[PDB]
Amino acid sequence: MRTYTFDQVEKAIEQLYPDFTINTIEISGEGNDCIAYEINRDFIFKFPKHSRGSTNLFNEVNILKRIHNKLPLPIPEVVFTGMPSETYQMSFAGFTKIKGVPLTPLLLNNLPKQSQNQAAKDLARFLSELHSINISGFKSNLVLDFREKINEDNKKIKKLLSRELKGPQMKKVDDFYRDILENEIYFKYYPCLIHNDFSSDHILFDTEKNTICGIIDFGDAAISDPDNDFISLMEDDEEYGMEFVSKILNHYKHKDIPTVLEKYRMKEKYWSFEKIIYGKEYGYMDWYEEGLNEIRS
Ligand SMILES: OCc1c[nH]c2ncccc12
Repeated sequence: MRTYTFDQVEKAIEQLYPDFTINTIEISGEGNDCIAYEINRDFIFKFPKHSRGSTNLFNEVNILKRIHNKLPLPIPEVVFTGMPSETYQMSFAGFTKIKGVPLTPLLLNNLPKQSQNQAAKDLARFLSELHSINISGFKSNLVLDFREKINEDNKKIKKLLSRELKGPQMKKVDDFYRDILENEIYFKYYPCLIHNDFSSDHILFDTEKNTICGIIDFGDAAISDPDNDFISLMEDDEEYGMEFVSKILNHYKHKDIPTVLEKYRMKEKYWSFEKIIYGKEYGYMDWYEEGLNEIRS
């Protein structure tokens, strides 16, 4: 992990933008890839914390320019970009701030029932449109192969868990990667452009109008299975949960909800392995062990 001071952020922007003057800056938020800074109250700059984040910033920037003005909800416009530096593909990026507040589960369920059905229509229409974006022009770079991803993870996990479990416990992991690979329900879909982190914190809301007013955070945007954008909403408590997602699925006119449920089920179990992989990637030894712990069951 790398760090920035406010002055490092200022002078990093002024190098590439010698006329742009910063009057106010504060930290808007921080996630696993970038720290967000709010500058002159109308712009959000992400600065990457590591080479992986930088590449997700590169891809976000690429995807937003490319889908500019084609979706039925507002999204960030890229107004500033940095450049490669050492082991970062994109040193930073600055987007217009979309106004509003996260559409939390609490905020959503505190809403009159008609505003809830509204919001669920606005989400299906957004996804209906995001998922019918023609992808012929995207580099195959950006097309997530789920087969390869699984085999990539499997080898990393085989390497990692050889130091952490014996024969019997390891068989359970062996069995789980074999079952997934040999079930075509995970690989036989119609790829499209997906947001790929579509959850309550990236759905902005306007309490004065009481309607969704923005989608943010496309850093994970890629070509892939569109069901992923429903699965990321379904977790109860942490997310909207089944009933609300089901309304979205029906405004979208999904013809196979049971298969959405079956990919949520698989993605729920799989989460243990991501925590192990990313836990030992960054240095997050509190999730390496929480991943490790669930797996011994
Ligand atoms: O993901 C960064 C970002 C770009 N535009 C935004 N608008 C509001 C809140 C966050 C953002």
